[PDB]
Amino acid sequence: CGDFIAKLTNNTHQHVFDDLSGSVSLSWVGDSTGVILVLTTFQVPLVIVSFGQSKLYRSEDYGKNFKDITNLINNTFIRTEFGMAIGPENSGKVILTAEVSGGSRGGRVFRSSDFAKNFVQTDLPFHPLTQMMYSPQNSDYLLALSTENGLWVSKNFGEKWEEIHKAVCLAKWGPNNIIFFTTHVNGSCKADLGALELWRTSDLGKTFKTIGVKIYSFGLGGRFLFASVMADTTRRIHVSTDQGDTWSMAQLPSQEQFYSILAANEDMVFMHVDEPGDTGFGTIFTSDDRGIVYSKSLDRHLYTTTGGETDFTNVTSLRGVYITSTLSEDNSIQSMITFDQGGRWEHLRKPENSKCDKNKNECSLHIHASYSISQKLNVPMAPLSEPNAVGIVIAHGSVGDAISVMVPDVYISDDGGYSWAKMLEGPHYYTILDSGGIIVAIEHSNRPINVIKFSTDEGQCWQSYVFTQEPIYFTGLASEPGARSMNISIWGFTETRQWVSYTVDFKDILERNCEEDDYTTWLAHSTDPGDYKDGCILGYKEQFLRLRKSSVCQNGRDYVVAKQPSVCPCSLEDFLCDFGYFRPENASECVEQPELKGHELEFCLYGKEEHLTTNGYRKIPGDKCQGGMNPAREVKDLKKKCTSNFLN
Amino acid sequence: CGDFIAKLTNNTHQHVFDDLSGSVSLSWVGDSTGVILVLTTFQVPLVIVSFGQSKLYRSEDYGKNFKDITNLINNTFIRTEFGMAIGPENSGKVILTAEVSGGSRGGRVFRSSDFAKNFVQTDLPFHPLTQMMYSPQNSDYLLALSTENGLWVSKNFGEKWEEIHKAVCLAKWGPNNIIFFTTHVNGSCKADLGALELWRTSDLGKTFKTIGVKIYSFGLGGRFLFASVMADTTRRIHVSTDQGDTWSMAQLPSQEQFYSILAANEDMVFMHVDEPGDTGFGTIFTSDDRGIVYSKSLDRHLYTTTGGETDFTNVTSLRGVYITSTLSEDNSIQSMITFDQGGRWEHLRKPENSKCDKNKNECSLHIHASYSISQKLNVPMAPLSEPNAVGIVIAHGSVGDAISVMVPDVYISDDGGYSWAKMLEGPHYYTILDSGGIIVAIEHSNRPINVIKFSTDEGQCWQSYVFTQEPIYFTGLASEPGARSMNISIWGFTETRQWVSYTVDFKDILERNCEEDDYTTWLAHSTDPGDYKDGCILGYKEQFLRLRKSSVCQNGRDYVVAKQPSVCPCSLEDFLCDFGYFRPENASECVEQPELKGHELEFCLYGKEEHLTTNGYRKIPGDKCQGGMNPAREVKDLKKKCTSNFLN
Ligand SMILES: *[C@@H]1O[C@H](CO)[C@@H](O[C@@H]2O[C@H](CO)[C@@H](O[C@@H]3O[C@H](CO)[C@@H](O)[C@H](O)[C@@H]3O)[C@H](O)[C@H]2NC(C)=O)[C@H](O)[C@H]1NC(C)=O
Ligand SMILES: *[C@@H]1O[C@H](CO)[C@@H](O[C@@H]2O[C@H](CO)[C@@H](O[C@@H]3O[C@H](CO)[C@@H](O)[C@H](O)[C@@H]3O)[C@H](O)[C@H]2NC(C)=O)[C@H](O)[C@H]1NC(C)=O
Ligand SMILES: *[C@@H]1O[C@H](CO)[C@@H](O[C@@H]2O[C@H](CO)[C@@H](O[C@@H]3O[C@H](CO)[C@@H](O)[C@H](O)[C@@H]3O)[C@H](O)[C@H]2NC(C)=O)[C@H](O)[C@H]1NC(C)=O
Ligand SMILES: *[C@@H]1O[C@H](CO)[C@@H](O[C@@H]2O[C@H](CO)[C@@H](O[C@@H]3O[C@H](CO)[C@@H](O)[C@H](O)[C@@H]3O)[C@H](O)[C@H]2NC(C)=O)[C@H](O)[C@H]1NC(C)=O
Ligand SMILES: *[C@@H]1O[C@H](CO)[C@@H](O)[C@H](O)[C@H]1NC(C)=O
Ligand SMILES: *[C@@H]1O[C@H](CO)[C@@H](O)[C@H](O)[C@H]1NC(C)=O
Repeated sequence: CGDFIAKLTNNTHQHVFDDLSGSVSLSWVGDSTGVILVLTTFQVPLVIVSFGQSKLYRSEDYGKNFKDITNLINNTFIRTEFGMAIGPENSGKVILTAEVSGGSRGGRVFRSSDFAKNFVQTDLPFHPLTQMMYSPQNSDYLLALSTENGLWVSKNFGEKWEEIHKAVCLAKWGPNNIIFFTTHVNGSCKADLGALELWRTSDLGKTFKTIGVKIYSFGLGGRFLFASVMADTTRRIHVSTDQGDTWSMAQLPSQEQFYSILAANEDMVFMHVDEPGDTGFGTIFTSDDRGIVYSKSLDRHLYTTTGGETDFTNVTSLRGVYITSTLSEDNSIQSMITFDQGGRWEHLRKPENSKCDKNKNECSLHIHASYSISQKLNVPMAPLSEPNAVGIVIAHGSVGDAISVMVPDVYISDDGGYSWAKMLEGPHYYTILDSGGIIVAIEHSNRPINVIKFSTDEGQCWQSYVFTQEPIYFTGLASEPGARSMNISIWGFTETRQWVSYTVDFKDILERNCEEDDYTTWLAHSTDPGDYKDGCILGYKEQFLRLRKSSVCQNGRDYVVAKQPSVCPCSLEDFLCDFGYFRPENASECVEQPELKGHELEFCLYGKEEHLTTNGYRKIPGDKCQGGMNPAREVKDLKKKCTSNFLN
Repeated sequence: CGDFIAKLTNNTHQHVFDDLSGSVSLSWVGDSTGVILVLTTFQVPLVIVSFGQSKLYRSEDYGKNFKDITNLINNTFIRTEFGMAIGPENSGKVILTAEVSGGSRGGRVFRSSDFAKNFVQTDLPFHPLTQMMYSPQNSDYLLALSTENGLWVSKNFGEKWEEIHKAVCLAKWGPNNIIFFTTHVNGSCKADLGALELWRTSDLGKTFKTIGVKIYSFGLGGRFLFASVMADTTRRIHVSTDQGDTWSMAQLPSQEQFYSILAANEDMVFMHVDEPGDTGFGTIFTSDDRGIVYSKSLDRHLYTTTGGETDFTNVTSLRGVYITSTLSEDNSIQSMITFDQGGRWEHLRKPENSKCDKNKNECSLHIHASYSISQKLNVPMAPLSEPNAVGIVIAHGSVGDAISVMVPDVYISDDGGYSWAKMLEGPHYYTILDSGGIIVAIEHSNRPINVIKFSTDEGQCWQSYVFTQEPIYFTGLASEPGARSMNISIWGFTETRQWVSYTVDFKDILERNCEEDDYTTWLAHSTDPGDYKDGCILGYKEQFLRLRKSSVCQNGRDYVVAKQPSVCPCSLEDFLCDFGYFRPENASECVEQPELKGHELEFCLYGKEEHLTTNGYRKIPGDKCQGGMNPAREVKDLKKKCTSNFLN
């Protein structure tokens, strides 16, 4: 790689908080408002009334000075489990949900509509079981669940509440202020698992519509509405794209299996299926634009026995990139990555400049996510990435040795995960701001720390800055919202403990705007060899930018050239495997599954028996390729009517 | 209350361990053998083959010096989940279960029959899924479950392994070397919940017997065998006292409720039943000497929604004493204690000399146990008691303030939980040795520590001793086994971390034997007023001893006078409430349940319809009172045969 102190010392702002008990929370509120709220919270069970008092501080000068405003919430306290209830980014809505320290017949909330500058008190006609839920369509609409399983809505932002149903088990918002929720009759929700009923409301609670029966669970994802249904006993999954008017059971090749949705968009659906026997690993399947017909996409996917957590991450810094973790035939764990939205996975390339090279399964990079947390491994954070920071991925990774599993390191990718480099030794808390101009990490240890590690050139070069002469036990790291933000907030405590917050500003470090000479063009990776598809991602070609090495300048432009997307010709990577086909390890072409050979491929689609005839290729939902490779397929109707639905 | 340093500094033995990875475990092996093992373990998923090496140190001088014996276990490693497998106290058996560092087709064990002084290496014909399991009747027999759900046994202390059944979900030893397990057929055990089968072997695996069908789960306790059965769907609990030859369904007063067993011994059985509605509280029922006929004992019993953990605790330091935590009418958590084996519960007396006196529910002592851990409160250890140390109880407690909940304190009872006293500020790890003569505790914090707190007068006076000028981060505290043990072991590390263990010996502190002038007589508490039953516990009267205040002497005698138990006359406290009756709050007499008044009390006992007629009193199983109060009851047979069994 290859003065910076005075730039940060003049912009390091400290503030000490005295006599704080319990857990300490800190949240910037909105973009470029200077509002930071610090909140004391306490771990108290939900059905218990306890005596306690939450301290509440508000800054309006970007972490310089804080004003105690606890008088606003006198005689109340905030559960850690709840915390704050911030709304959308530019909505200025902030709710604080609390309980009356003496106890009351109802909860008490503090609603702000001006980025926490002025609050009004409103007492609740119930005890809230779960936090407030904003409608994504309308910040003024709110709902939450009572401790008596009652569903409460407000049309005027928590001022006037109305109870709309009394037997509710779960409730989640939908598009256009539609609310879905399960209900029952006999006893408890835990008792009537498999006999619930799924309802829908288009009128905030005026009218209802029962969309389903014999329900075990439900959930949302992208343009899909999911519901697990029990026929008696066995359990099967159904999907609807029309907010529950019409359903169809999901169709898989190859009983008594357990299902799990991994993600979903406006395009497709990732579903994981445990291998019979509950062996510890399963199979991922991918759906079409309707989310009905599923095909094998990745074998031997690890999941935690208790919980089902998986290393599956949606890499936000590159479209159509997902990384997960799988079990090799030698029973060594491997990180897999797809660049074509689950069309074809590839082993994660070992990191350059780290020649481990003994055993072959050894020295492979494993990236740590939700499975690795679940196995109680020393991983402070999941893989982090921001949409604005194209190509930048930061995560925790390990070599094939049990010593490196106990002490993971921080790796950085600049190309959506194609190439990796160990950048920090040992675990760290990281965050991304400035649209990727600034990368800040902070060591995670049992000893007090006082070292900020940051990076201005997309993680390629790092530098350390001691922000205080008094090391503090680390507690939290918050970044200011905004694409061009340069303000962070670190808080912790000393040793009766004394909390303290430092607001560091990178204004004087990044004062010069970057010119075109500080950027360097680079294309995304394409699994298909040759230049003819170099940079093609689901049929679109886009050129990218990147900060040079040791670049210390403020970016004002987006990393996409925004010239024009040129359409690429269709190739293998632009197609998923069809129903009954899969791609074997390291392989590029799809082949029929062994157990289905010589048998007629049949499935059931919206109460119809359908016969499939393919070359084994299905266009990727969302792929925009044209011309080139064009594998055919046909879906003809049959005679039988079949039964593809277990609800009405 | 009202020199001690030289007595401990000369007896503090430090040993430094260099270059250790992973978790560190430390254990004494046997009574007065001076064998201490130290083991390195690693957090690796069970299904993964990883490369690793577990370090292993033996001391045979009670902690003074340790010999690295890792070469005994070269090229293997031990999982943290497995740790050691120590047999019975005086058996001398030690197993070390490990996996081959490269991966293998079996595990590999290291067996020792001589208090860990010599080990033999044996390879397993299977990957162990669960740790080894000794038979309580014969320490030579072991058994274990393989990763392929294979049940394996050994009649010759893990030397020769034999697979006796291949579809085993769970298996558990029994009296006289009998083995219980569950089997299935279709798919996984997770898929055959409610369709399992319960089997039994008296011949270590030669002969089998299917004792129950349609099984959900099962367990052992005291002289009872339990088994949750599914009817279709609904779930009911069955009990058998004859190792599974004849069963009966449990009989409760007052559908689709969730059952749980709390404890059970050679006399009676404690059951918890979630209130319909999964409201976060339930109701405790006790049985008779046959484990069938249940009767309300404590209402509004708190349980954790996810997992069902409760605060129930068996004060093994006093016969007939148990403590748990209930939800008052004021939604405040309260500790409730019984001194008559669940016959009549009483609020836990607030501590003296701590005149908190604001609110009535406030200043109530809440004792933290399993429910409080489930709720993730800052509680390092549960209540601790030793049957050798009569009356001694130590645990973690709180006032009704949310601040005090966050930082619990440690309280002490010398009278079996009748009276309590705040003795230490803040959470601590604590432990008991010398049969109550020495009580040691260690601060629980983020900062490294170097201070031991100990007490030589059964918790009444305390004293600190700084055992090292090099503070260390705390990890573990172990005592030497024995009735008169005086050696402890403290281990932790500095900051690449460096582990270190200190063996402190209280020989020079307790050199003078206690005479009779150092003891003071005291009787146990009896709920019934008056002296005529003062000291009566389930019909037996026994006088107790106690060390005076500020007593620093070595006890050589047991705290029970062992004169002779005099039988007490029967009173209320010596009777449980009958079927359909209960004792209300603060109340002494049993009354019929409201919903059963005017209705004929009927239940079903071993396929018989039985009609009950009582005054509402049932002799306590194990109560030895004679004469005095004698409430009658009658159980007459009827005409109907009824159906009290779902397993054939
Ligand atoms: C990131 O941090 C910088 C601080 O280095 C923030 O800049 C601060 O912006 C406020 C806006 O209120 C400045 O206060 C005043 O704004 C009024 C607007 O009428 C203006 O007339 C005054 O002259 C003054 O600028 C504040 O001075 C400025 N900070 C410093 C240290 O000067 C910035 O807003 C933060 N967040 C981002 C970039 O979103
Ligand atoms: C998986 O991650 C990718 C990026 O990692 C996510 O892709 C992003 O999806 C969102 C919503 O589909 C897109 O937002 C867009 O907002 C504009 C605002 O005007 C709107 O007009 C568009 O209709 C769309 O909603 C976003 O552009 C897109 N990212 C990129 C790079 O294009 C994806 O949603 C994540 N989850 C999946 C695939 O389920
Ligand atoms: C832990 O406590 C024990 C007592 O509970 C201390 O006892 C030590 O025991 C050993 C024997 O294992 C004594 O050594 C000798 O035993 C032989 C017989 O084999 C005998 O002929 C000798 O006369 C002698 O007794 C040793 O003396 C004894 N230690 C002391 C200080 O007397 C043990 O020392 C305690 N742990 C620590 C770390 O001090
Ligand atoms: C609460 O703790 C007490 C501690 O005593 C539990 O144990 C019961 O204790 C007595 C005395 O130790 C046991 O005596 C038995 O002695 C015979 C021979 O004299 C022996 O064969 C037995 O194996 C046993 O040691 C009694 O059986 C024991 N209960 C059990 C589980 O065996 C009491 O069980 C605990 N609370 C409950 C109600 O579970
Ligand atoms: C696939 O390629 C990887 C290296 O990229 C190699 O370790 C593995 O053995 C190959 N597997 C097969 C089945 O070809
Ligand atoms: C029971 O006694 C406790 C104090 O031991 C008291 O606080 C409570 O109000 C009493 N309740 C009833 C119903 O008598």
